[PDB]
Amino acid sequence: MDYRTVFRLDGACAAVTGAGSGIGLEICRAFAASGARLILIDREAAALDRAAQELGAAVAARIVADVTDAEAMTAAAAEAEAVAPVSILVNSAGIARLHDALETDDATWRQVMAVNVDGMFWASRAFGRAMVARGAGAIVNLGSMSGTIVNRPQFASSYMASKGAVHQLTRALAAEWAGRGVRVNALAPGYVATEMTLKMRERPELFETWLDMTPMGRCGEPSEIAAAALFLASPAASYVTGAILAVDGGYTVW
Amino acid sequence: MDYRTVFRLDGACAAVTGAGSGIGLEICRAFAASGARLILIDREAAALDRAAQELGAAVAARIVADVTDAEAMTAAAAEAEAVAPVSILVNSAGIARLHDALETDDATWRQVMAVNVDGMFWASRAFGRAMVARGAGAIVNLGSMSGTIVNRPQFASSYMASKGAVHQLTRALAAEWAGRGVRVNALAPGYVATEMTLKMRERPELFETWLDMTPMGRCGEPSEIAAAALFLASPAASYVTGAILAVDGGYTVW
Amino acid sequence: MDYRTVFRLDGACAAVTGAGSGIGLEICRAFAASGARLILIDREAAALDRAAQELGAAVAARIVADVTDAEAMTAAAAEAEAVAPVSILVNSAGIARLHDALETDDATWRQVMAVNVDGMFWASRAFGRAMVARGAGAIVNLGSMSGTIVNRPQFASSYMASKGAVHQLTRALAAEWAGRGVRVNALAPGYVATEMTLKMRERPELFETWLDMTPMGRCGEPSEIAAAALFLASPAASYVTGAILAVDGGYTVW
Amino acid sequence: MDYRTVFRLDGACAAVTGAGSGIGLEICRAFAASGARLILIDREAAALDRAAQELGAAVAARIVADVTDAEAMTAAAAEAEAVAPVSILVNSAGIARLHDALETDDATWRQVMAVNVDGMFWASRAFGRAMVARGAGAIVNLGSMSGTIVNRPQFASSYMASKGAVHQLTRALAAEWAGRGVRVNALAPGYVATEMTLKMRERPELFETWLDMTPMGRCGEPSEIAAAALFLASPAASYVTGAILAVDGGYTVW
Ligand SMILES: NC(=O)c1ccc[n+]([C@@H]2O[C@H](COP(=O)([O-])OP(=O)(O)OC[C@H]3O[C@@H](n4cnc5c(N)ncnc54)[C@H](O)[C@@H]3O)[C@@H](O)[C@H]2O)c1
Ligand SMILES: NC(=O)c1ccc[n+]([C@@H]2O[C@H](COP(=O)([O-])OP(=O)(O)OC[C@H]3O[C@@H](n4cnc5c(N)ncnc54)[C@H](O)[C@@H]3O)[C@@H](O)[C@H]2O)c1
Ligand SMILES: NC(=O)c1ccc[n+]([C@@H]2O[C@H](COP(=O)([O-])OP(=O)(O)OC[C@H]3O[C@@H](n4cnc5c(N)ncnc54)[C@H](O)[C@@H]3O)[C@@H](O)[C@H]2O)c1
Ligand SMILES: NC(=O)c1ccc[n+]([C@@H]2O[C@H](COP(=O)([O-])OP(=O)(O)OC[C@H]3O[C@@H](n4cnc5c(N)ncnc54)[C@H](O)[C@@H]3O)[C@@H](O)[C@H]2O)c1
Ligand SMILES: OC[C@@H](O)[C@@H](O)CO
Ligand SMILES: OC[C@@H](O)[C@@H](O)CO
Ligand SMILES: OC[C@@H](O)[C@@H](O)CO
Ligand SMILES: OC[C@@H](O)[C@@H](O)CO
Ligand SMILES: [Mg+2]
Ligand SMILES: [Mg+2]
Repeated sequence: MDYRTVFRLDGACAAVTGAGSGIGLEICRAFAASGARLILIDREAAALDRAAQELGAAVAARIVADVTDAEAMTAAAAEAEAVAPVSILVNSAGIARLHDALETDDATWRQVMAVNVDGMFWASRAFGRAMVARGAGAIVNLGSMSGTIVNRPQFASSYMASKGAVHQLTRALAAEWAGRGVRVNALAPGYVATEMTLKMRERPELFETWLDMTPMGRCGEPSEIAAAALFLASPAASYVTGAILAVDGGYTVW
Repeated sequence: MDYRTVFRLDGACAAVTGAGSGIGLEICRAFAASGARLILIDREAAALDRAAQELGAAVAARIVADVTDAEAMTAAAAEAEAVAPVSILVNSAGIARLHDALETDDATWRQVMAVNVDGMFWASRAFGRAMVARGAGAIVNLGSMSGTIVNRPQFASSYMASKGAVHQLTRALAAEWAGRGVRVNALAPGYVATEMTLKMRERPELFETWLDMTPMGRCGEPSEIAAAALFLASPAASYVTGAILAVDGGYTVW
Repeated sequence: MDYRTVFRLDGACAAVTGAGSGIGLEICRAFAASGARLILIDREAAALDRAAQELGAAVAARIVADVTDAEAMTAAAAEAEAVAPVSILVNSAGIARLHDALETDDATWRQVMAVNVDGMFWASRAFGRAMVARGAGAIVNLGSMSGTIVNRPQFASSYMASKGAVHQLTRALAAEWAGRGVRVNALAPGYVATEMTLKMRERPELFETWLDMTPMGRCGEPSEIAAAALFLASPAASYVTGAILAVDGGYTVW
Repeated sequence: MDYRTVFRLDGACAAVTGAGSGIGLEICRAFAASGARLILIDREAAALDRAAQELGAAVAARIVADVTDAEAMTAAAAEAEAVAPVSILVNSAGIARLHDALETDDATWRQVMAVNVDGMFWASRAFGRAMVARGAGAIVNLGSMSGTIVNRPQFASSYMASKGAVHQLTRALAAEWAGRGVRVNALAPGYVATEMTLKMRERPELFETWLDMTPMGRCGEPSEIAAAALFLASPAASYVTGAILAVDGGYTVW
């Protein structure tokens, strides 16, 4: 057993949705640094531009696709497989919409569920197919502490519901594919200091409550989430499947 | 503090989705026996008529409606409020479809999610509005042990994902409405001797595994799930909100 | 089943540890009101007398005993059995001590673990023996939200660990005795307005925080814990075993 | 970050209980291969001699002590602190005794709780002191799937209870010390192929059930547990605290 290289992804090809920004991009950084080749997937093709510049030779392909389009995910997987066997998938496309339950537009509910759950299933089915055939693979899904507990003070019931679905989808596929050598796990991050949540701080009433409810008294940095994703994606996690790993500064402890 | 009557529902009106069959119908029987009036909601006209026939005077209204139709849920709640103030909602409309993940029809995924999760939200938003305005109500959602664990050996990853979402939806609404006096809780049943279920033996490996995986070594009876729903619906559960109550013969203990 | 009577305990005899005060005594009131005879167990002779006086004819026996004295629990079960078959046990004896981890004296940690865990086992083994012989019984343990999450701002790591043990002990005995018809479940109450929490409730630095962390914005009343205990002990809960039921005004939801 | 070294422990000194065999020893190998120096802690050498002949220059001190003796732990930290500041603690001492609940002798119960829970608290209190004073530390507790579910078919209620306590202790200390820069996490391993558990092969009425209940269909190798401990001990887990990480081949998913 070589512990010096057990966390590496040498020789792996990893597809990452949401690759162009935030957590997906930092996960790409981690994976690249660890020897993986990348299939970058995003709907914002210029956020892809940014990523490919940074990741250089580690990029095997850049694919523009909406995860909510099942046909487009099946196509992305066929295109990726033609470049190299995809042995890792990271589902890091996810959105959040603030809404009071009683005032929720039907479209808001459907949009969040479609991206966060359905899109995860479309990508997992598409990319998982060849992993299952090969009897080898690792899937890391971006769940949330929102799949375990309910945020405060803001309301976003569709987010909570979608992340509950993400955690059970993770486990469902872990169970179904364990016998065929594909591991499936989720991260459950707390608040993460992405450009996007850091602006969500023009609102001290929200932000101060978030910090006060986190034992570490801070948001997680994107790299702290990526380092956990790297662990779950690597052979270090060879006996880890169907796990929901909290990376939340202690948020779910209280 | 009259413990002899604290589980009763005299003077309350309960709306029940999926009232026509299985667990929803047994819940109706339990609630009627406990003094409640009933708004029966189901997509099947013939089933509703049978249900109404047996339930007699306890029925305040019967509404043929599809829980996946948001507009129909909103109209059902307006109709019900005209006929009786609804202070209890039971979301027992659910479906289950067997599918191997890699062989899943997109429509199968969508329909399971639509009924199990979106429908529960549409009904909860619709009927919950007036509860929240009055500052009083109780909602009981039919979750599942499938919201907590993954069944074996059969595969139904949409069911698992939908039930993860149901458990978190329950909790999100619990948190949002707690200050306005509306409690929202879920049952997580094990295997229950219903149609949904007894039609699966019908693959003879299934039942023997199920029972071997259940400490009590038997399926639950619908009446056993209904008695638990009655607890959560009643004033006995006045300090219970956002709870997921396992009623599974110990299945999730092992 | 007959729902009008499914929550009743007529014909039953329940042993309750911690019967002299608080939740235990309220559970005794609830069980007596529901038709049960009672075995009162408490280390405080004077408190037990007051309880016995109040509870009247419902009291079959009163046993002055320390749950940490395993030999006394053994004799107490033999004494009770000579008087009536005990078919229900409630383990409500329990203590909380505030201590900072680094400034913890060995004896504080020992005593909390001894009363809360060891004593629950001594009493369960003792009273459980004849239930298992008979093929029928129901046990209800007082766990806590502190078996799931960690209280704030006060520290009491021994209490947290003890309640983590209570929850697993509950489930362990549920699994082991399921085949012999003995259900074993736990309640996980949030803050409750008792003697246990009386002083702390005077300190606003603690109490404001407790209320702000509780979605219902109040402690539960003893009767609201007792009503849930009654449910678990009754035939209504006949398919519930190994469950941990949160009765915490939504505390563990956030 | 950088990701090439984020999993390393160069310049750290780690104290490991149960270091002479099984998981504790494999963790020592993992930590040594990652640049750590080691305080080896176990009850009799060798044990520790053969561990030192193996681990070479990595060993800073070898301390013989009983984790159940609160004074031996306090002393042990003091001795270790004289050789090197200890920035990492791994509580890998643990025992399991088979016993049916109704055939349980008091000393069996007390001993399992004393090694698994009390011993963990004494070690954490003792080694935690200097960490909290230095505002930096990481503690990895060996929990178990047995702290989440109940094993089958064998009975060992003290092991389950003790492991529930380990999970909650881990969390309590995470909450208490979050503000003082000490992270505290637990692993929850499934069955691990230590020499001890490999002897069960051997008893196929046990072993074959164990494998049938594990989605991966095999026990984990000690290195698979150690790689996960290394993750939690390392800067890669800097936003992970109060987490229970399942490493169980999916055991707790079903
Ligand atoms: N506080 C937090 O940031 C937080 C908390 C809990 C969970 N998460 C989860 O972590 C993951 C990463 O989020 P982030 O913070 O990096 O986001 P971000 O705001 O930094 O960027 C969002 C990215 O998702 C992409 N995207 C959105 N919809 C898409 C679609 N349909 N198809 C393809 N790409 C799409 C966008 O183009 C963009 O690049 C998400 O799954 C999120 O749900 C985040
Ligand atoms: N083993 C089990 O049967 C089991 C276990 C755990 C949880 N549950 C859940 O409990 C609930 C009750 O189901 P059941 O077990 O009685 O199954 P069942 O087949 O006996 O009854 C299903 C009922 O839901 C109704 N329904 C379906 N779609 C509807 C729609 N769109 N609008 C209105 N009504 C609709 C059907 O008409 C029928 O009356 C479901 O939510 C189910 O997911 C069932
Ligand atoms: N905030 C709360 O009140 C709260 C919340 C969650 C869980 N709980 C748990 O509920 C249970 C009951 O608490 P309560 O509110 O009634 O507390 P209380 O202090 O009001 O009553 C506790 C009773 O237990 C008895 N007792 C203590 N040690 C004993 C021993 N060694 N042997 C026999 N009897 C003993 C005491 O004499 C007293 O009569 C306990 O297990 C407690 O941990 C309490
Ligand atoms: N199947 C498994 O191996 C399994 C499953 C779940 C959890 N765990 C947990 O993993 C951890 C390590 O297990 P393992 O497989 O290495 O066990 P092991 O028996 O192989 O080694 C355990 C070590 O603990 C030491 N120890 C025992 N009592 C001690 C005491 N009183 N003082 C000091 N040292 C003592 C022993 O000397 C031994 O070296 C334990 O905490 C165990 O509870 C193991
Ligand atoms: O949108 C704020 C909250 O609901 C989470 O999605 C954290 O981003
Ligand atoms: O797919 C699991 C199924 O058997 C149950 O949900 C219905 O009984
Ligand atoms: O610290 C948790 C415990 O003391 C509570 O029951 C409050 O009294
Ligand atoms: O440490 C041994 C552990 O695997 C026990 O659960 C065996 O019963
Ligand atoms: Mg919380
Ligand atoms: Mg299980």
